[PDB]
Amino acid sequence: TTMIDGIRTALRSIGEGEISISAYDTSLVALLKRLDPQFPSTIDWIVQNQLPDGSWGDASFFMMGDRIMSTLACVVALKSWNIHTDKCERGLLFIQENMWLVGFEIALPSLLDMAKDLDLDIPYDEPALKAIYAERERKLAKIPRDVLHSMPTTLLHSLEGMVDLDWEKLLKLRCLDGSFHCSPASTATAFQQTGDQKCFEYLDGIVKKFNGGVPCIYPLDVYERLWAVDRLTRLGISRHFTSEIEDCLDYIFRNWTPDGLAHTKNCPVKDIDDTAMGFRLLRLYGYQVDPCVLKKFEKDGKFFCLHGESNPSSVTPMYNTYRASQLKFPGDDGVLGRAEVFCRSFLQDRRGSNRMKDAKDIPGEVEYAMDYPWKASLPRIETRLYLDQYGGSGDVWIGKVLHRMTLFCNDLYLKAAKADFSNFQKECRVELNGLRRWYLRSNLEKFGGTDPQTTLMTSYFLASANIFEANRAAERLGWARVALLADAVSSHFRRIGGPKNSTSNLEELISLVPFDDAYSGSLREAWKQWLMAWTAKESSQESIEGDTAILLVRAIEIFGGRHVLTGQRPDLWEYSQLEQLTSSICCKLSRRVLAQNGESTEKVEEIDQQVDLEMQELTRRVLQGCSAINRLTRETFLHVVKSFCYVAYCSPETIDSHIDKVIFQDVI
Amino acid sequence: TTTMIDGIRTALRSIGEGEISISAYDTSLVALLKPSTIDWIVQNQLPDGSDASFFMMGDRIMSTLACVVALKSWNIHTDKCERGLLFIQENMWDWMLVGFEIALPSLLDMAPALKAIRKLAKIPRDVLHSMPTTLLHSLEGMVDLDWEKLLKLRCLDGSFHCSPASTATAFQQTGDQKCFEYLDGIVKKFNGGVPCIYPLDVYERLWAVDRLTRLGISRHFTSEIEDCLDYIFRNWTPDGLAHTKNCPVKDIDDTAMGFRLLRLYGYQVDPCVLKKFEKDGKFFCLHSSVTPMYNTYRASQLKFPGDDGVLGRAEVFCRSFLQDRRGSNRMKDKWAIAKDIPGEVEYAMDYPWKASLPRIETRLYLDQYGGSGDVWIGKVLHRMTLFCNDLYLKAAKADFSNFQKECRVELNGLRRWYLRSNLEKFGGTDPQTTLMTSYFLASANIFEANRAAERLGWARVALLADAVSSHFRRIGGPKNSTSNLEELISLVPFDDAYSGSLREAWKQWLMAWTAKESSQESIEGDTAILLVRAIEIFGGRHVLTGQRPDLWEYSQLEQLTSSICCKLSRRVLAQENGESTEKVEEIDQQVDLEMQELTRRVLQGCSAINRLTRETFLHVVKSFCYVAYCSPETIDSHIDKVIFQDVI
Repeated sequence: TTMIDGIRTALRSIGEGEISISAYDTSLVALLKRLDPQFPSTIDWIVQNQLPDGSWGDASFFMMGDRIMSTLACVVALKSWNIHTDKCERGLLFIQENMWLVGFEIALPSLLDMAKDLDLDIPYDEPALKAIYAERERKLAKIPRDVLHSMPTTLLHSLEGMVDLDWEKLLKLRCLDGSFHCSPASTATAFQQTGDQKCFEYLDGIVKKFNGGVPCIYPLDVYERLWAVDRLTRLGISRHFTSEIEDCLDYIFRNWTPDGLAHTKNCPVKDIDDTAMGFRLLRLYGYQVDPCVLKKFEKDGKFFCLHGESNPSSVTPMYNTYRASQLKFPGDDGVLGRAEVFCRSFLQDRRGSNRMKDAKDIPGEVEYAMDYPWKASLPRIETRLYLDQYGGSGDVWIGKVLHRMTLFCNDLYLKAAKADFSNFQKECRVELNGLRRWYLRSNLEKFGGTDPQTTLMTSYFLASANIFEANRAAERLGWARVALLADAVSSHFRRIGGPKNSTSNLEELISLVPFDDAYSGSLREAWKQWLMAWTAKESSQESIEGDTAILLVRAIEIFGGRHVLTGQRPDLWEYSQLEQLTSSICCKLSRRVLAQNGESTEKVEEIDQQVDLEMQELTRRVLQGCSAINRLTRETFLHVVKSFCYVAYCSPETIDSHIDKVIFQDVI
Repeated sequence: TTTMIDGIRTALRSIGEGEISISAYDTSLVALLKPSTIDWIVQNQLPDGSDASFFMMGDRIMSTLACVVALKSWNIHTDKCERGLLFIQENMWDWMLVGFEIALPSLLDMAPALKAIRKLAKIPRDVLHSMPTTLLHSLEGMVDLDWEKLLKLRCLDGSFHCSPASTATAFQQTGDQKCFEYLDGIVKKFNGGVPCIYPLDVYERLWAVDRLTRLGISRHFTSEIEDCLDYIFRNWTPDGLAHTKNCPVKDIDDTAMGFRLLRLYGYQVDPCVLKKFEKDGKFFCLHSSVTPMYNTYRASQLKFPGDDGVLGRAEVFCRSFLQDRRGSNRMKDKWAIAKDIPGEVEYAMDYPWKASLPRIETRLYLDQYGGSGDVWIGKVLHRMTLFCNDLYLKAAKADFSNFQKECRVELNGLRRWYLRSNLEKFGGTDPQTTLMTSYFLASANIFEANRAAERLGWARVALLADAVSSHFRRIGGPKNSTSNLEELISLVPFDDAYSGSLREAWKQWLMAWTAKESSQESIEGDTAILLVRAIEIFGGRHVLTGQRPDLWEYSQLEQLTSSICCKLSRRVLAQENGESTEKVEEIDQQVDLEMQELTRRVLQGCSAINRLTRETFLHVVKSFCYVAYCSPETIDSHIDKVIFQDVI
């Protein structure tokens, strides 16, 4: 409990960003001379963050580009100000011996050229040096200088290595805070070249905000929120921070642009990674968002990361787009349709290859996203897996320096999640152990599977994988119980021929569900209808699965005790229409599992193609958080259907390997 | 409409010392003393010169003559003075007034049918001056009147037994300023003029409540009534109640009314206050007429098993007084004179508490309440404007009509419900009366507008029980049950609240058949439990879990109702097989016992079980009792007269 409050106070205090200080950008800001050093606290930061091998940068992850480039950039500060020559050469040793990332081949050449303007014994004569110094010109050539001055671009992030540019038409391109694409390095060098006080103002605040020392990117108010939400959400503890999450999710909605989302509010250049993350979470949490904001990253069928700079697209952004395409609504622009296909192909061509590199388990995160589309993504399934995939402090981010995200790439995030999940597994085992008794002492295993522990186990598991909450135990057990009766009864009819020869008064049977003073009567009425559905759908070809599901949501709605006001006309329609979809969607599923007869891949792929279709209009009506039906009622429909889909799209082998991994393979 | 209710309501809210009519006689005795009483006497004097619409021989004279010994003795407006002096000079010739043979011959003295008026010689002087007595009410015509020890006998108001008449002459003989204080107050309080007795704060209250309750409209004034019923509890004395708080001499008429109503509204009251009025096995009025014995008798019906025996003797005695007078026109009252005096008594004497249904009692009473017609016998004819009202009847006959109208509509809902549900296939041969009778019992008790859920649910649920029970008789028992009978309750309309526990209660009632079969015990006990359980589901009342004696007191109410109804369904069975009235009435007294203990637990107005829950127990059983103690011919007379004989 203390931990939840820990994450809460961290989220309530959300802001510009929790980022690690970058050694390179801090010393490059140290290089700015008094307006009459200008930030002696940049230097005061520098002296202390020296690693024992005499080097700099990220300590916990050793990277060549990072330890070298961060180390020397601190050196070019200490010696060019002729102070602390003790550590200055002590780290000059590190550079010499280990001489054998973003903007690396642009900021490093201007940093050696800057190393020449001082004296510093460093192997410039490196065979590795010529290969990346050649790419200096291999890129400064494909960049059109007259285009770098016309529209804000990703290049403006590396102006320390840029030579002889028109600042008259460049200051027109900065971010809203005055920064040059949010690099303090690019703004320091832009200030050495022009004294724009709004371009200074970005810099001083960044050092004031950190009491010395400055990161490699700022601010990142959007990226951080979006990703902190997705992370808490996947970890299953999102329910604890509902006001805080909906607090900053609002912020993302406020700053939605028709051109997409950037990593910060005040960056005019947008990227697909942030837009897809934003689009998914905004739609997932019930906001009105239009996916057409994506066609800004489509150029002739292909999907890049920036609007124009057709760079090679990385792996993580395509994952995040693929996920956003999974919340496809039928009324949406086709761009989301095209996006799904492209991103699936991108990640499939790469799945069978270790070319999944960009974080702890990025292939596992991706296998899931591809093997379990939305219709079959049960939140506890994803969450159990995600505990074994979330990197914690292990995740590192590739910027100008190696940097880390304090707020959402946290170790407290895991300790909290694995706690809340263990208590779920504990509450789950006691839950079913109580269920097993209930099943047996009812002469109820005589009906059902030829191994009723298996028909019980999956029937309880589905309900708990979806309605997993602490207190919602009333509903969960109700779902499991009613499910078992329905399975039992369907089994009895299947090997007897129908209610035609129902010798018994099997209406009763609900009295196997314990009497609640508010629950029992209405549950009798719903169960009566499921029976009445059998005798009518009996001597025909329509399946009953549609009505089995419809009964379920009816009970789950009786437990948990919310009713649908029926005087209001649109309240009636939205409910009555949700039932139609669930009745229709589960009936089509039961037709696919019959064609798996077992022949015609062409025919099965037709049924799948249209179930996905009807699922979209359901997913729309369930998430559309303005609809006149209670969000919990809407979730109840989504829960039942997803579980039905889950079952219909999964081998019994895969299904209980999940059961073992979520309920029994204890975390912590 | 409701307009009358608010009118009657504010009348109760502004209750106080009393709203009474002025007596001309007591008003004139202030002529002997002066200041506006004569200003009133002249102003109001009737066209033939002289009470009012009830002309009575005994006192039309002094209503008039005291106007003269006032007018001529101060000699003003002698024009009207003789305009009635002609009237008296001509009409000079068991229905008599109080203090007459002492207050009239002394009224003669200031100036042949009268020649008869020796009675003031049966009075003991030594007791008249030692302890207060009712003689202090009429002291104006007395010789040998030693005042030193009489002021020791006055009321707290300063009055002599609360009569201004005995108080004026007591002032000519002593200028006592605390006795003036009473007289001064009374004439200020009526802005001229004075009644023949004052104040009446207790009597007026006790009686205004009794009237609104019997008229069935008490429910409208629950806050209004318990406001002035509190006043009675506050002024309860261990020696009884007088007609005012500040009268040290107590009477049974007030004490019985106070005791009955107080215990009735759940106040804790002890009946031993009566034995102050038992004198050698007999029950006089002071420490006897008919109307007070009635008011006693009813008070005696609220006997709890723990009470002083004085209620035991009270019931037995007063029954004898009203029977020996039953077939006789000796139902005349010497205190008052009233519209339907035997009807009030006939009922109260034929139907005890166990069978006293509120809607029946209310219906009969609407035709018995005299309104302005009733007049009360004191020194003069006087009336109670507030409590002997004509508006009381107009309003009461009103919402009772609203009840008959609302009853008739539900009946059609029940008939349709009954017919379209195939339940007439059994339930005797003539279910149209099996229906009517069952709806009546529910409506005779739970008659409110807004309690309609319960009323219909009761009747519906009872109807099923008759249906199954008759069917069980016709086939030989639950031994051989051919059918699925749990499913009949789905014939009751399906509420999301009711119909789940309503099934459970019904399932349980059936189980009583299969366990109480193979036995001799009857099932009426469980049918009665079955009803009340249903009525509680419809009314949506639960028992607070945790408080232990709530559970206990509930479980005991079920015990008592089960016992009473089992015992009940044997008096009506052994009196089928005519087993001698002495043998059957051995059970009849033994039912009276458990009924008391139930009536205790219902009116024990403080246990943590809801008042409505307890009333539900009284309601079901009272209705079970009614059937057992009523000829079926009588019951149809009630139903026709309660629902179908439209008032107004």
